[PDB]
Amino acid sequence: SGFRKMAFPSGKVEGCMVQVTCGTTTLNGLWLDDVVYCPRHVICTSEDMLNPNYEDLLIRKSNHNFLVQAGNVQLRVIGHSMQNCVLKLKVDTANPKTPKYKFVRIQPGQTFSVLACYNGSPSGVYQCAMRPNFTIKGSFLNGSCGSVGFNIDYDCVSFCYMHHMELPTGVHAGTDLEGNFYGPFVDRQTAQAAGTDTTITVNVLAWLYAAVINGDRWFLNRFTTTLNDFNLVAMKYNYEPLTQDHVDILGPLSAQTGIAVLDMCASLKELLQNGMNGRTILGSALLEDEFTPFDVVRQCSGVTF
Amino acid sequence: SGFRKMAFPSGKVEGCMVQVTCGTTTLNGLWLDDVVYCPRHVICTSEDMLNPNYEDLLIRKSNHNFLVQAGNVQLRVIGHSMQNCVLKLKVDTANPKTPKYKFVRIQPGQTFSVLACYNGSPSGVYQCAMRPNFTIKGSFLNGSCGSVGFNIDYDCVSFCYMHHMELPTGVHAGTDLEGNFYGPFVDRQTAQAAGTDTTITVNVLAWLYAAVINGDRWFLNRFTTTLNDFNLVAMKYNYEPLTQDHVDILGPLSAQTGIAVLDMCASLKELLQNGMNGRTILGSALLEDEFTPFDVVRQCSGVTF
Ligand SMILES: *[C@@H](CC(=O)OCC)[C@H](C[C@@H]1CCNC1=O)NC(=O)[C@@H](CC(=O)[C@@H](NC(=O)c1cc(C)on1)C(C)C)Cc1ccc(F)cc1
Ligand SMILES: *[C@@H](CC(=O)OCC)[C@H](C[C@@H]1CCNC1=O)NC(=O)[C@@H](CC(=O)[C@@H](NC(=O)c1cc(C)on1)C(C)C)Cc1ccc(F)cc1
Repeated sequence: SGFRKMAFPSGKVEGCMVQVTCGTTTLNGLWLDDVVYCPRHVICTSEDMLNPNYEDLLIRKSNHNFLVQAGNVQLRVIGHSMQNCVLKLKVDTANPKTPKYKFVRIQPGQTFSVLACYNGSPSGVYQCAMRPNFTIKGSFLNGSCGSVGFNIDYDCVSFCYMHHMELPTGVHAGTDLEGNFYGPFVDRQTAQAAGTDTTITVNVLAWLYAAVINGDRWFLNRFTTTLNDFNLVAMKYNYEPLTQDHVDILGPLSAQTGIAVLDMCASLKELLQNGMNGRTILGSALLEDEFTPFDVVRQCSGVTF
Repeated sequence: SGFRKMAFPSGKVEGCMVQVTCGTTTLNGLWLDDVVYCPRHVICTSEDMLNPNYEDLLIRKSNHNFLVQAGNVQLRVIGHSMQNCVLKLKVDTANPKTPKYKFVRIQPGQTFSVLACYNGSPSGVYQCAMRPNFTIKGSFLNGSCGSVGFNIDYDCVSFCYMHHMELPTGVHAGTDLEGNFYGPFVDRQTAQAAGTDTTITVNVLAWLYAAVINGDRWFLNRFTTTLNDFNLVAMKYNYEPLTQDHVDILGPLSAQTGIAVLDMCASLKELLQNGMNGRTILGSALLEDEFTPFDVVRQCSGVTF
């Protein structure tokens, strides 16, 4: 029993992290087969942060202007292309540690693991969720760009995030591995507003099911409610609306417990309206929303990789 | 910016995880060089399970009764012995992925990363604290025994925990890698009482300092107090006493923020007396106590390994 914010094993991704340096700019890169992926910002010459001419700057920089270091092994760059906001460096050696991988674009509410890296070396791993406003609440410092986020689908490392920027609110923004930002952000020091953050309702319910599986049922009542009666309440507290698609995704946890989705919504409606009575749920005094229904099932089953 | 429950990179440990099988009983082992370490209770049956004479059970076992498998290759046990609650199986093959390692016994309040495994394969990684009552609040299912906990101290994987049992409260107990349990627990199904748990005061203060480093200052007050006055309040709220050694340990965070330790103690004193005002600190509505001062500096300064 027990339920923790659990990250994926980071070994497979650790073997892909390298240090990319261009001029004075140094950051992290992802080395898969003979291609190294990093944020294109590495070629900016400081002044370019505002209005970078990436077209003239890629033309400007030679292959020799890029240093790639896999630990203490220098990788020879033989090509440099740009895909949206990601710079792609072709190197003369294929990474033997390359795992079975895919590039995936995740949706808001889905979780992933982040391997925070600096100078091509790992510092730690933690779980994140793509917020409804396409930011992430991570832990990134200067030098952290190029760090990636990922899931492990069975035996395939699904890369879904590369880190680029930090907003003034202390949250973070980045791209998929094709260079396309999540949300309406651009890798430049310009004006950019993140929408209102909302609570990921489908995830809160999954977490309440996890609580029930692990023997926390004090929030359970005998009431029930309709899908639209619950959303009337949720929308007032910046909770994203619940749909039948979310109810279906919760079926597996509904089954394991015998508690219908709409009976748990009624219990959640109560917690949304009148707080938590100074009690806790799986060690928290707030409604946790960064656990997907899948995360709960795999945690309460022991799914290995 | 940002502060997350951050685990160490698990790569070095993933490469040491193997599957140990004695009869029908299968669990996880740690393969360092030419020896596999695992819980001795793999030799038991459920008949012996109760108050087993382990010395009599090992005697009855041979090397051939132990099947060890690293991924898809099988290792040959060429010797078996027992040190406290840990079973050492000398194997004919030495692990090439063995990191520079050390077996360490951690103090209460210290943290470590847990690599939850099943059938010799990792499932996830998360942070744990050795509670003052020598339990840990983990996430473990059947077949998780043998999973280990660790810190990375610069260039050395310091193994500090091997998982054994779940108590009726939902908490967990285990040993160091020398086979010696943390706390008064035994690897048997016999009466075992965990003491009344307490909050790790020094860690709460470190987490409040992390909040200040990350901009959350709403809880700071202009007051300071004595170490006895603070401890008078603390004892009432089930907080372990604060010692001068903990004050010194917090020096670097006080030194970095400009807030004296006893100044922060008065801020915590008022949070305990009057509550958190329905607010959150670093995304929690509770006072978090599973971040050591080092953990705070680790994540706030970008340590790598
Ligand atoms: C990553 C930069 C890096 O690793 O390169 C080292 C040479 C860095 C991440 C942030 C640093 C502080 N905490 C972070 O998460 N990104 C940057 O430095 C970019 C600039 C910023 O992100 C600033 N924030 C904004 O510009 C901003 C403002 C708004 C409204 O939205 N975004 C932070 C410094 C505060 C520039 C950069 C440099 C190199 C890259 F590879 C990508 C992006
Ligand atoms: C691990 C056993 C395993 O890996 O499978 C081998 C076939 C398992 C993990 C615990 C159960 C689930 N969560 C856990 O942490 N441990 C056990 O099965 C041990 C039995 C128990 O822990 C029981 N609890 C007690 O006996 C107990 C009683 C008191 C007063 O305090 N604790 C729970 C299952 C109810 C037995 C075991 C088996 C094999 C080992 F290598 C070590 C320990």
